[PDB]
Amino acid sequence: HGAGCGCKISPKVLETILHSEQAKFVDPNLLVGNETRDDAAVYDLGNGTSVISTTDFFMPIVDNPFDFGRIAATNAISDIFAMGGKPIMAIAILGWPINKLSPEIAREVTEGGRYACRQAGIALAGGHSIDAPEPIFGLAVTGIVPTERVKKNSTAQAGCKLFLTKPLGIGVLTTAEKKSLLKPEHQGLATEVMCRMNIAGASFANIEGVKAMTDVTGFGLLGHLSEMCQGAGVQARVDYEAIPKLPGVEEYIKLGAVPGGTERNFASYGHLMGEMPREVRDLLCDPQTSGGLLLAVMPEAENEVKATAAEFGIELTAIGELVPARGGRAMVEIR
Amino acid sequence: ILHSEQAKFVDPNLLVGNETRDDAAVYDLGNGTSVISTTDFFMPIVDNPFDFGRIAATNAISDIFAMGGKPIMAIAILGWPINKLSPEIAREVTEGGRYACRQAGIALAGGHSIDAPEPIFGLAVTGIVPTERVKKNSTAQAGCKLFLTKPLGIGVLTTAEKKSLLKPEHQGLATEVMCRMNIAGASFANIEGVKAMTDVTGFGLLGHLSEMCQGAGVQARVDYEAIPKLPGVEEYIKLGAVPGGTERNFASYGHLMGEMPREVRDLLCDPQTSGGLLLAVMPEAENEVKATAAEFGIELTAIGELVPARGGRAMVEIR
Ligand SMILES: [Mg+2]
Ligand SMILES: [Mg+2]
Repeated sequence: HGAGCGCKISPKVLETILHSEQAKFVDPNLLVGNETRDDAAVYDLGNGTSVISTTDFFMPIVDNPFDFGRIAATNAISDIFAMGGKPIMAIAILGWPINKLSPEIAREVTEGGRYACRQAGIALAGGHSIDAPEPIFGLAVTGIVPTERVKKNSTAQAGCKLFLTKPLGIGVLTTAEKKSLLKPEHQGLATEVMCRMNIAGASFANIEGVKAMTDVTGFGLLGHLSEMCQGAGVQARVDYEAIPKLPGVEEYIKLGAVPGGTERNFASYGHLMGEMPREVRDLLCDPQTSGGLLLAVMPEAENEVKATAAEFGIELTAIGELVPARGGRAMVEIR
Repeated sequence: ILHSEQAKFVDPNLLVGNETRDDAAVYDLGNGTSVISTTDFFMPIVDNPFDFGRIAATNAISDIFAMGGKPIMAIAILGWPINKLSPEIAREVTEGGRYACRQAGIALAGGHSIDAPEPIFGLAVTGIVPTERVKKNSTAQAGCKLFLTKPLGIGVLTTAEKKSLLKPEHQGLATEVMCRMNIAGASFANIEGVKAMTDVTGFGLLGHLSEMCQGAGVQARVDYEAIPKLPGVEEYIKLGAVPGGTERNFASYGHLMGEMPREVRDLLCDPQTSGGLLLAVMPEAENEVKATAAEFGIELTAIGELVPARGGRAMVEIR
């Protein structure tokens, strides 16, 4: 009943570079997981177990309060799964304009959060809330991961196949909802895609063959895959059609619903990409709120993994491969 | 105000603190170690950006100490009117936060930020405690003596400075008091006889005390004289200097308290942003608690006691 209060959901609002640069520097340690550019902190307990701490929150992406809460919680929890961790708890983060919106609605948002948490196997353990001019919801999530998984960090490798657990286009569908979103299966499909919890990541990390694992969110596929190629000093080749896509995204893109986030993404990652046709570019730069997992996996597993994806029923999309860096070739090139 | 969690239904363990209200969530790994998570965030409570950062952070970490935990991580919560206030102001607040974090022996590790019409800053903080050493706010028992680790009167000083009623001798005291870290909590956790512990923040001493009593099914008797107060907080309360949050507090729990005069009421219900630890301690451990507190430069005398419930919830040996 109101993604109407946000307002302006892109892209100077969520994690504005400017602000994002405030991680700073340091090395007193036990803290192995975020001192620099990272989106999560990780602390080694020394017994072979590390605690993960991660936070994310935003303004309403959808009009339905329950769904908004589910999605935001799902997105916040994804960060633990994408490092191959297990969430053990979560606490709510809520700003709400009480002089404007009733506490009933706010409760709906929170119940959404609680639902998404239950899907992750945890409880929403309370939280903190304040009066704010614009609604803000998210979580601070805590997790555990074996210390070996973080301390030995692949580093994907040349020869790796590239896999995607969710189709792309979330940004464009939500943008198409601004107006021109059509009634057909373009109703609620983006919500359903966002609310798929990345729970299988925790299992994917128990495999050696998979060299790199990240979640594709907000930097878009271009940004996340480019980041995966930056470490490992390797380039990427992607089949642009193998690429799982939401129903009717290209129609919405060529008809013009592209969030400003994609532009911000192109300004950041565009030089790493070949010169590309506008619609394709808008697809690759599309921020994915609560997107899926990008996997860099090699053959000795092409199936072991695959199995697993099947066990969680996600299975699964091959979009391309990783090649050793060669000259004159783009870091990520599209075919 | 909020109440927005719980709920209808539920999921369970090994969540130890939750969900009624304790200061922080705690989860039991079966290895003798529990993990604590808490978050807190605010709109600016002072002019100085750096000190605002310092204070919001101190307040957020306080809840780990109230559980008797040791802080390990902190992550920033920030929202900022990028078209209104400068990013350099933001870095100053953040720097306040990093400094406070360092005072708790931890790094401020990244965070999340958004554009928000009004400035908001706080932390999500993570801590650890041996499982059997957790100190909930609800586990007190009759016979306990009460202790308080910071003197009262923060709100009255903040509003006296806001109303230009602050005497020159008192400049910046409230800020220094606020920025004192509740680190002693992590040591009180080692005392078997410390039955319960919480922090006094903004709900007022009487509010948090009421939470202890409700939680434990007991009642309290407090001695107004014995309660540590900030210099000229009494005098500043007379012709206050009595912030609007105070009457919100007395509206909330006032029906649970005995008769007390205007000024007394106003001091005891006064919001303390980032205030002291409030402890319930069995007589056998009193000594240890006082000596442990002494290590951290805190001199302690009982402010009252916990008795079996009969009459009104908290009574003041008023004055
Ligand atoms: Mg992520
Ligand atoms: Mg507290």
